[PDB]
Amino acid sequence: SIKTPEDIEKMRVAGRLAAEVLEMIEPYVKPGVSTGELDRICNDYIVNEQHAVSACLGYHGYPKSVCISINEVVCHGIPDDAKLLKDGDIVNIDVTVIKDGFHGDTSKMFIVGKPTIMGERLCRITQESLYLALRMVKPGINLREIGAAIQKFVEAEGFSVVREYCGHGIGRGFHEEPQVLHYDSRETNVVLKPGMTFTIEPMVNAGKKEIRTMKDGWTVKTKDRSLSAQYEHTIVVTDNGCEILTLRKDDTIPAIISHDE
Ligand SMILES: CCCC[C@H](N)P(=O)(O)O
Ligand SMILES: [Mn+2]
Ligand SMILES: [Mn+2]
Ligand code: NA
Repeated sequence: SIKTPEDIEKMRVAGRLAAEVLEMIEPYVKPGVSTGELDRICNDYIVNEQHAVSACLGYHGYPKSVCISINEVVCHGIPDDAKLLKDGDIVNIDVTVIKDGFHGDTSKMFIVGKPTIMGERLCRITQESLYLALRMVKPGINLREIGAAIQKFVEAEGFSVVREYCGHGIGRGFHEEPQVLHYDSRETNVVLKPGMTFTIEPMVNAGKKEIRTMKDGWTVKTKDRSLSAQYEHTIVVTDNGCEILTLRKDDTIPAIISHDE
């Protein structure tokens, strides 16, 4: 759908809160901490301080407040008090908050302790694939072109793109039309228009693109157990570009990307 200025302002607030959770949890992602603990810290912050609520909790039965995925886990990892972080781990924390009826969805990678060279490389390329997509967003561009650009870049840098999970429209609903694929698909044909709000959240594997879903029905892993990274931002298409609603202080791209001269 097409969001109104009123809707957009509310999404700015929800997006900002979601981003602030990631900025807050940052210093706690250390060797020795459990993902279950990281989840409690995030949830307490969201409920007690932001006076908001996690959109993940209860969604199709999801048991926790945030998704935390480690190394070969592609996405939707479930926080667990028994799972401790250790040196070298690459960790994605995916946050989705609901405030004033609107959603804000974002995630970023964190490397624990001493980084591994390929670990740093994978995360770097993944974030750049997101940035590349974001600098492309403007009315007139087709989602298929965006997905094609992401895939071309990722593959050009020696990695693979996960096909089964994608970005999505977002607003008063967690997942709304359209689907935002991170690769070139014949199924995709959507011309962007101002007012559309959606996410871009490429999942990149160091090895092959194939994945597998665990018995819990949530945890997704790379079929070859290679590392997988992901970054996500929620945006709104503007008259001549886009505006990132979940920008953080550490992002190396501005909130508003305009294509004017
Ligand atoms: C708890 C369900 C997972 C929802 C994730 N934020 P996404 O749909 O962006 O992977
Ligand atoms: Mn997400
Ligand atoms: Mn999402
Ligand atoms: Na991973």
